[PDB]
Amino acid sequence: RTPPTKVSILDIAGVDDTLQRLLKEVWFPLRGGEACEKMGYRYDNGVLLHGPSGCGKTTLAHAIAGSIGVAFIPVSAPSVIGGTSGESEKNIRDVFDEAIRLAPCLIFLDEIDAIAGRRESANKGMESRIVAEIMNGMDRIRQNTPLGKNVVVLAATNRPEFLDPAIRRRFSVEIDMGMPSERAREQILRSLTRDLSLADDINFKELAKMTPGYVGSDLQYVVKAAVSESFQANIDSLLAQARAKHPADHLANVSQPQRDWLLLEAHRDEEVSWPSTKITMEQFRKAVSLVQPASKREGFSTIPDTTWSHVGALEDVRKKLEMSIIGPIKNPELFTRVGIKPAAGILLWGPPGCGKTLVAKAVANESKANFISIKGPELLNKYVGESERAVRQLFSRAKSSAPCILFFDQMDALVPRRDDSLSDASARVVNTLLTELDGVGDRSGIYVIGATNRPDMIDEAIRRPGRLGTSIYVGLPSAEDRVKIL
Amino acid sequence: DRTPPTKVSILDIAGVDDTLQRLLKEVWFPLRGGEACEKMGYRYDNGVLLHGPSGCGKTTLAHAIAGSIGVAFIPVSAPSVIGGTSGESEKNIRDVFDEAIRLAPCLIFLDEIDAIAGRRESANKGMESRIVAEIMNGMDRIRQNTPLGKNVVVLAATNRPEFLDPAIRRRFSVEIDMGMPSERAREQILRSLTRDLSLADDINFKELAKMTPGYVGSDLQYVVKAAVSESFQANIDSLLAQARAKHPADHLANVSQPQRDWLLLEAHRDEEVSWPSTKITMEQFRKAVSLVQPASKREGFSTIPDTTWSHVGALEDVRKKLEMSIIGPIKNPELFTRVGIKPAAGILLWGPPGCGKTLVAKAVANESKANFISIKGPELLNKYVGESERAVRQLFSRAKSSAPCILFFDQMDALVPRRDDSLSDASARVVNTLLTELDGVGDRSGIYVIGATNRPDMIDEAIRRPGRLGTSIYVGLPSAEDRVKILKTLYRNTVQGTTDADLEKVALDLRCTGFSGADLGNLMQAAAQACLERVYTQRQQKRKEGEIEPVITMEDWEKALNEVKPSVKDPEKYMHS
Amino acid sequence: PPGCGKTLVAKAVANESKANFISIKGPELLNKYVGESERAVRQLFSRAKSSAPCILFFDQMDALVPRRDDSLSDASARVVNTLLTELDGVGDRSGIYVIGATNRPDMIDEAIRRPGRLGTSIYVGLPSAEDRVKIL
Amino acid sequence: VSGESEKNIRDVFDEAIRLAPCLIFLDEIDAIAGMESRIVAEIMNGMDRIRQNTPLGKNVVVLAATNRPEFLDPAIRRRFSVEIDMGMPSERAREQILRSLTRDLSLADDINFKELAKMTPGYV
Ligand SMILES: Nc1ncnc2c1ncn2[C@@H]1O[C@H](COP(=O)(O)OP(=O)(O)OP(=O)(O)O)[C@@H](O)[C@H]1O
Ligand SMILES: Nc1ncnc2c1ncn2[C@@H]1O[C@H](COP(=O)(O)OP(=O)(O)OP(=O)(O)O)[C@@H](O)[C@H]1O
Ligand SMILES: Nc1ncnc2c1ncn2[C@@H]1O[C@H](COP(=O)(O)OP(=O)(O)OP(=O)(O)O)[C@@H](O)[C@H]1O
Ligand SMILES: Nc1ncnc2c1ncn2[C@@H]1O[C@H](COP(=O)(O)OP(=O)(O)OP(=O)(O)O)[C@@H](O)[C@H]1O
Repeated sequence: RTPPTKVSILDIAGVDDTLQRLLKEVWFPLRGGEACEKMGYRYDNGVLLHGPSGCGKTTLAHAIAGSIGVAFIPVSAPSVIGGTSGESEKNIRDVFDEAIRLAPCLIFLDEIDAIAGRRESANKGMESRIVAEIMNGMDRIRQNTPLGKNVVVLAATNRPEFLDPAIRRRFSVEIDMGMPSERAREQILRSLTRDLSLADDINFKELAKMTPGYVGSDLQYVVKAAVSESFQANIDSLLAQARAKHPADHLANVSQPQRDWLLLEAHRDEEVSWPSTKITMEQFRKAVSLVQPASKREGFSTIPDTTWSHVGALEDVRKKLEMSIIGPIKNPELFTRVGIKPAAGILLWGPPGCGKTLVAKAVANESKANFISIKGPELLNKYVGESERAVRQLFSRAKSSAPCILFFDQMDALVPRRDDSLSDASARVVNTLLTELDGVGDRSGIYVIGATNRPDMIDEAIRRPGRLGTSIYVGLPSAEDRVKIL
Repeated sequence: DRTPPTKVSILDIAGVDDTLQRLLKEVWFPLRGGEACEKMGYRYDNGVLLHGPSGCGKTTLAHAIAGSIGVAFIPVSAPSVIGGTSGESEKNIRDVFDEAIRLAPCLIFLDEIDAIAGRRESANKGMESRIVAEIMNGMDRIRQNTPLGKNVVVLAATNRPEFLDPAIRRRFSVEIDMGMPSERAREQILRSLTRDLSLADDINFKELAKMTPGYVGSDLQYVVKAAVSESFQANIDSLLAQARAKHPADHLANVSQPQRDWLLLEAHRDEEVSWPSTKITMEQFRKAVSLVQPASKREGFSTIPDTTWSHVGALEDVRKKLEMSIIGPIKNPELFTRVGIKPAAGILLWGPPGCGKTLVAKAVANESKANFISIKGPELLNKYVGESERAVRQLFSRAKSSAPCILFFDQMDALVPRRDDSLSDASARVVNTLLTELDGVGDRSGIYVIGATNRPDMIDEAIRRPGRLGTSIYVGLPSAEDRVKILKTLYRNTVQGTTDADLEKVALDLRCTGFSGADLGNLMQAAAQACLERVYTQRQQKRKEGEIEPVITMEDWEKALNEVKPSVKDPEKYMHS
Repeated sequence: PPGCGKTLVAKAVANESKANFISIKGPELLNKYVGESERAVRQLFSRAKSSAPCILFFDQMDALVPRRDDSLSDASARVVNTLLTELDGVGDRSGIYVIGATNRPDMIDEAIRRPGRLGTSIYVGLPSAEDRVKIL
Repeated sequence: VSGESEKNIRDVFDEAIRLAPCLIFLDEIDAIAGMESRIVAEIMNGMDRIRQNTPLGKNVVVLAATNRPEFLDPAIRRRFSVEIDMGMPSERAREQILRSLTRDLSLADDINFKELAKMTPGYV
């Protein structure tokens, strides 16, 4: 038997355009059987969902299957591989025959990337005949369906690149469930905290405005952390009661948290009830800080703990940076209304010891946004392939976790002047950096801050506006500025 | 077994007129002219090989041909014969071949023959080799066991002829390439697909053919499926409205609109209603065409920039050249071909930074309304030795397939370095491959290459030789009067004292001599920043020490002009040598 | 001047000699293979010797042997030495003669220009007005 | 011809040297000299045994033909130092091989194979 699930649409939100298009594309073939029979047209389709991991594809498919209510066959990627050389080939055929026989139905091929990888990149025979068997059978439903009861093939992957373009041509309606936006994130938060005793003073808009780039799973983890924060007080009460019942002066002298664990063993079977309470907004503010976003791919250095109180004098540069980066980052609406794009950034220059690095670190700390630091020319790699892919991947993360502040320290070595043919590895990283800074492809939300001591060694194609071109002199403080800085 | 069914007819397939005509003298004749060969006394031991883009109808073509001919046929698929127990695969192959010989004459179709007859070197199993040799030996058994009156031809189809073992590929003497359908072929296949559909007479199939350059048969099948879905979308709305009105309380779920509609759909489920057989309008086809774009969605084409000519000021000469060289021929090829301007290989922009070569290229890509590919610097180089040039070859194959297309080699300095010195050696195989592939794309092919750079001295001088990108269009610093138009356009792209009569005064100031387009943009941004700074003073004095006004004042431009300097210093270094 | 009518000049000599005419389109023989890069050169001369008499055309001569002021690229050295050996082996009586074509004499390997090997440098002129009429 | 074909080649070679003089030819030797490595080892041992076991007055020559010299084993390449160049086929050769293609073909009397070869310079 292949019954539906119980994950009804109320658990999915923020994908209204995707949800409506999938409605128009999938609901009709599974409910227009009368319409198709009247038209006499063999209507079946293959819909494939691709995008960032955790956007909800595996749950969107389950919700759709539950809503439709027709027979639905969960078919995971590795549950189809058998022992003997040919058992899996017959297993795929059996799956498709079970689908076609019990029509109409919905087929979900979860993680199709693993079993339907590119044949040229996987020349071992077994997965080759697996891909060939899927290719052969997928047209069997198109040819041999009894008209009135068709079948739709649905699949979800976190990566479509390794998918065979041959099998990709079969799947017509490709839907890109991208990373949710602010309005989408607020709706997702509401949908997740639909059935929680949440406090009446909650502001979902305040949450959404401070969620730069989280994903549905990230918001799920936010809710989960908030739940535990709400019960921390009751855990403390239980700990106090356990301490009180068995004082023995002190059960241990090793430490307090370890003594807590040792005490919690002393009861185990002693069941206790946990009363609940409304989850406070401050608890949500704490939980979002405790949980780490999906952008934790070791590419965002910890924010420096240097506020403006750590820098003295430098009023002009501080005001200019407040106007240029701190301004738009804190009140984007005001700057957008005037018509100012996300600033390309600032290229600091001056003699060493003037504190430009400290000013940049202070700006990064004040922004209260995701920050990326690059310790000089660490991007360059021995292999030719990675030397540019590192920069492109860095900018991909920066765009995906917008807004973000980029701090390329010591432009001098990372991007030397390419006017004359000096070297080859650097001559390509400079070109890819120029292409990424203002070439084709939007980068709203990226601010590039560079510091160097040799302004006349960077390619003049970079000091141009649209890239970090607004250079700011930072030099020796005057006689009176020394009093303030000291 | 026995004979194929008539589930698919010749009418069901179209757009293969040349292929079908060539195949007529290759499969039909040595199945009905068996008496002709018997009197001729000539054995026909050859294999017809079908190859082309995926979904060109090879699987349907084989079934249609088999049904039309009517001779006994056994469908043989690559996974359909592989067995678990050892020797069962040879048993299957030999028994199928013996049945074919016994029931002569017959046709044999081997779908996805590449999936079996691949490469024996890449896999070490001793089970694929027995089959790759059994194909050969059974083929020879047909070569021997024929009475010269009942000859058997084997048909093989695949989407990757290269992946086949060349030893097997040698004896498939005739390889038939069902290439990408042309303009008339797409119109014919569209008619064949919409043979059984109710269509209003206002539909112009010429427009539909003209709007689908890079499409395959399966592509148009998906397009017509989308058209049918759009046709029934109206009844979908009617049913949704009726169901929503049926339910009480007006509003039931305040979660979201589409989710509420989904819930209401399951709320009744069995309340089916008659589905009107509405006619498909041409507007529905136009809508459906813009959605479904497969066979070219494999990350090969970037999103089209949303920059029209309204986003660029001045630059009338380069715009005229681009319109008359690239934009024009795509829109109306016949007029240009009559005057002797074939689809060019492309052009090569070059100039100091800040002029807007990238902006011009993006605008041309947007106005062309064709498939666009952007190569962001050296995205082709790979750590593996055999991938760096394979990327270039695959890119040009994709560009050739989806004609017309625009290839944008931004910052070619990283792709075609001046190799007068020993700057690089492992990238020589890249520039050589790029030159070979550029020479492989000829006139009337439909591929245009647009490249830009900041240093004309870094690009290899072999590029500028004709045939390759030899049409160099220079873009320099805009003149004093051009800055007026540039400022007007940029301010029109911002959103009140606009006061366009003072834009010339601002631009023509002696402090604004050597700025470029990006430099005027920076000056405008600085003026807006000065205005916003004044906003803080006004808000913190009139209100805090006693409103909101984003209107830019004239004095702000003068204030910002002092603190802004030209970006490029010596363009003479950039333009000559 | 660039490669406007060098193929015409080579083909006229081939036609008057009434021998075989084999041409290589510059940067085509050099592909991702390095072992077979010299093998292709060897095979071309082998077939030319088999089909003697023959004339061999190398347009865009820069694509094979630029100036080796810096003999760093090992594959380039492997190609140039093998090509020099094969062309030097058969230049007197075998009936095979190789034609070198390029745009500038000064971007070719120096070890070729000296006598014995391809040392005969000939300047091809631009078409005249009467030629220009036919070209139009 | 994985051990049984090697025994068959031993059967051929031992009788060839035993029944001397004799002519031995192995057609498409490349396709079985890439099991095949065992075939190459058998060929090496056989050529050595012909070198050492010949009566010195009645020997046998291992003759072979390959569609591509590069496919053969480099050791076989050095051992097979005797080469004969079958270059561009002659006009008479092309005409006669055309007639050797058309034995059982039902052809009219108008065929003149002489001119076809004369206008077939670049074919094999
Ligand atoms: N857009 C979303 N709206 C609501 N919940 C979401 C969303 N995306 C993810 N979730 C939550 O994430 C959990 C399941 O996510 P799941 O792993 O299925 O996502 P996915 O995008 O399909 O992942 P993958 O592509 O890696 O399979 C559930 O708790 C679900 O509520
Ligand atoms: N204006 C300033 N305010 C506060 N501290 C300062 C200032 N200028 C310098 N310092 C102090 O001196 C040091 C400056 O180090 P920093 O990394 O900022 O140098 P830099 O001039 O940017 O040079 P480098 O290019 O080597 O990074 C720090 O210890 C910092 O505390
Ligand atoms: N010329 C054509 N006439 C009619 N239908 C066509 C044509 N070309 C493609 N189609 C349609 O597109 C699909 C082609 O599927 P099919 O399996 O036959 O393709 P293929 O070229 O054999 O591909 P593959 O090599 O992946 O098997 C079918 O739905 C068929 O109706
Ligand atoms: N003539 C112009 N008209 C309008 N906007 C312009 C003009 N010139 C520059 N700009 C603006 O400044 C930006 C300059 O970036 P762009 O990449 O187009 O410059 P470029 O001079 O072609 O140099 P490069 O491509 O080498 O970076 C443009 O994207 C656009 O926003």
